[PDB]
Amino acid sequence: MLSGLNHLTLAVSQLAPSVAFYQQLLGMTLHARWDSGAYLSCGDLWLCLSLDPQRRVTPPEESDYTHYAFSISEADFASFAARLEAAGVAVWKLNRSEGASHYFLDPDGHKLELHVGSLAQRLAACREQPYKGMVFF
Amino acid sequence: MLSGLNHLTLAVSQLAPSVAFYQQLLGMTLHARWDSGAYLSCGDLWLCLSLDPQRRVTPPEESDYTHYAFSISEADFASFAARLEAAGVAVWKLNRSEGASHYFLDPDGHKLELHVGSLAQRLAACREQPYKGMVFF
Ligand SMILES: *Sc1ncccc1C(=N)N
Ligand SMILES: [Mn+2]
Ligand SMILES: [Mn+2]
Repeated sequence: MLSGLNHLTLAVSQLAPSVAFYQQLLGMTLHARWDSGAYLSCGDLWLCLSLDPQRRVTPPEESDYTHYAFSISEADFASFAARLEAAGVAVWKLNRSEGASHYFLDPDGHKLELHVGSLAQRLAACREQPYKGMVFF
Repeated sequence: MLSGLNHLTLAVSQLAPSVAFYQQLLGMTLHARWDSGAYLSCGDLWLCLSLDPQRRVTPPEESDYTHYAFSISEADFASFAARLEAAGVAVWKLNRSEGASHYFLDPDGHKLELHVGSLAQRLAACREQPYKGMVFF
């Protein structure tokens, strides 16, 4: 029986700028770094950065919608999004925001998101404004 | 401040086989589906499948090391891996690292993993035999 996410591993092209991004800019906790990777945490999330020469810096128009969203509180959302824009972080665009969300890219073009709200909250909101063809179980 | 992972979204090329894989084969809970996506949960993981015409069915040799690991207990690991092998799920790597891991592909070539063990367990193993260049914080 699967019980949740154990870890998320991102391939990165250059280790030092990626550690800097996740630790200095996003505030994650750095536990360990070595010649080919790093271990960070963000609450319960175990994040591994893995140096991979096969990682390409990929423009958002030519990668698919696979993305990783991090939780932030309603009180902190706007000020955190503002700090990312002030730091020059690149954005990516989608037809429609998933509620209160900010979409941004990491140095290698991984698609990230800040989002306020849980699954239960999204289900309740979607009952009032459903996607086309939506069915609830 | 970020508090954890909010959700993981995977781009899929065909919704029905992806729902069958995550719900029926992997045992995740299906909460809602619509014409272009689905919401599932796996413990405290919120997984979104999003139908994306940009998604290519990608061979493992053509994608990088980015991958997503799910938690499972040691007691359940072998029988779960046997289930995947009976269903014909492809393996993209052999484990050679701390602890039990099984590395398998989704129908679109997303790289998945079953892993037993926590970050703390990994850090303790690394303190005993640190990787090349390893520094702890
Ligand atoms: S599912 C949903 N919930 C709340 C607001 C908008 C939407 C939507 N895009 N249908
Ligand atoms: Mn999202
Ligand atoms: Mn892994």
